[PDB]
Amino acid sequence: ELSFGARAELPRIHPVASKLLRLMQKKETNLCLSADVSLARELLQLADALGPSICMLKTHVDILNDFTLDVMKELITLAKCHEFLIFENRKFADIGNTVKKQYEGGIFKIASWADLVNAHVVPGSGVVKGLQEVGLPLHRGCLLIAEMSSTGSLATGDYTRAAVRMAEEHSEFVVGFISGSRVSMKPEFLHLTPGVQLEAGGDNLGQQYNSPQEVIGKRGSDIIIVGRGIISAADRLEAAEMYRKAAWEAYLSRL
Amino acid sequence: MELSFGARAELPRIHPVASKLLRLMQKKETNLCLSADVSLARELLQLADALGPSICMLKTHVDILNDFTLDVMKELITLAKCHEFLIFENRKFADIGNTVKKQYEGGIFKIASWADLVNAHVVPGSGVVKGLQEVGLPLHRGCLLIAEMSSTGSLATGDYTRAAVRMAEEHSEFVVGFISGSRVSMKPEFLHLTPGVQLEAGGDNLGQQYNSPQEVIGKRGSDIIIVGRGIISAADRLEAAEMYRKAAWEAYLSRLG
Ligand SMILES: O=C(O)c1cc(=O)[nH]c(=O)n1[C@@H]1O[C@H](COP(=O)(O)O)[C@@H](O)[C@H]1O
Ligand SMILES: O=C(O)c1cc(=O)[nH]c(=O)n1[C@@H]1O[C@H](COP(=O)(O)O)[C@@H](O)[C@H]1O
Repeated sequence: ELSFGARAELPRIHPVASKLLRLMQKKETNLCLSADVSLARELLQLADALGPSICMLKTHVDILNDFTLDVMKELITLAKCHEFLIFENRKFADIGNTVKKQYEGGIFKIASWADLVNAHVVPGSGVVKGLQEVGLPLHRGCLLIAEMSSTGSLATGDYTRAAVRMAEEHSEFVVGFISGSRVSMKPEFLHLTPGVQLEAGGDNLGQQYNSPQEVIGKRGSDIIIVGRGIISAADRLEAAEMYRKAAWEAYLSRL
Repeated sequence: MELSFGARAELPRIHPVASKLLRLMQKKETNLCLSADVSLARELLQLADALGPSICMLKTHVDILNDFTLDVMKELITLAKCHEFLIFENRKFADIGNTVKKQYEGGIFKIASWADLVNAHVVPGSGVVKGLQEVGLPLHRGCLLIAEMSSTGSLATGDYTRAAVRMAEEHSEFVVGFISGSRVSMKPEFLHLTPGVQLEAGGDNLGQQYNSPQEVIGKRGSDIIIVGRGIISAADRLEAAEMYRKAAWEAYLSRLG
């Protein structure tokens, strides 16, 4: 088991992964905030106030009612100031020819501002080869969805193994996984885990929660992704700190 | 028994959106869905106007449309009503239920406001359908589940495809069919829509694989062909659409008997 700082220096490490691992060690946070808010002002307010506490901010551009590329310019400034990466939520999950345009184009131009994107592996490896065409020139990274947190997920067994092989064979662009646990034994890959709350439970639409201790400590993942656990709290600053402190200590303990 | 689209439109358990589709298919003799992955609204609208009479559906790619406004979608709706086709947005809904409802309803695009049909990947489990349904049900919208894919290395096989079929059958108030390479359900109320179709053999350099209208409709038992590059790359996109329409329509007539 290597520290985040050491992993950032691995020969085969991807630049985006290195930058992330560095800032994680520096700031003592392996917490990614999921900010699914409908107003640009809310997104920017949250990112400024919680920026110190997070390694990464998961955006949801598809639901921002007043998206503009200027908002993203401003977000990037915050990102650079507080030191966190930007991970857009959009689930790329089409054939390679189509995902390329989805990633680069349209009103959102996701590749022009997102350090990280995620893709589903269901279409086969063409999904990654397509993204890569746009992502590599722009010096970007990609996470593959190897497992999901929701009830009835089909991202199990051979599907998960297929995800891991895909990542390992496209390591110039793929830097990690969305998963519920460690799924790759190569320490160059990041594991990011959604479906995280301090308390037991779920939501009324299939979400299932596990704690930071369970996911980071017992299941060997690297980063927790938390949305409602923080956003719905009365004091969001305090919430983000509780989740950061939880995940960080689980990591240290594993070391 | 094989039934005509017109007959299927009258099936007891048929969804209103499926029935509207099936009836215009029969009336217009077309089971062709144009995939218009273009970056400009003028091209989209010009294609929708010129090919409108030849298609039963238009697959939009709003994420790629550089000059999207809701007013463009307003004009598309006009053309869809005039020429009689449904609007099917390509966006792959593939998140947990709570998240997909906002993606469908909201943001700048407000996809549920103008799309007759959406598609979802089934990998998140049935939550993905429940979330979409909370928005789309009152709007008489329908959902297609992605049961199989046309690309090399597709994981939508075996138990995965079966899970897709079961999910649709258990949510038939909202799920109206499949994206698939063949008939995957025996229930005639469900539509089968097949991408990866060109008149000529081949593929692309990023994993796409093609089969002909004759194969997919006639031998594999699908209902509708989805075609992008086969039409969009032609000099004459109207001529090309007519060729695909006649191919798919005759293939359907063949298995009808
Ligand atoms: O991409 C993800 O992180 C995602 C996949 C998954 O398997 N589970 C999952 O919860 N998500 C997303 O992670 C976030 C979890 O948010 P909360 O449940 O509010 O903490 C939401 O944006 C989900 O859409
Ligand atoms: O969502 C789809 O229809 C999709 C699934 C699939 O398995 N295969 C597939 O080709 N598609 C889409 O269908 C269209 C095919 O385009 P052409 O390959 O240009 O005919 C594109 O919009 C693809 O993204």
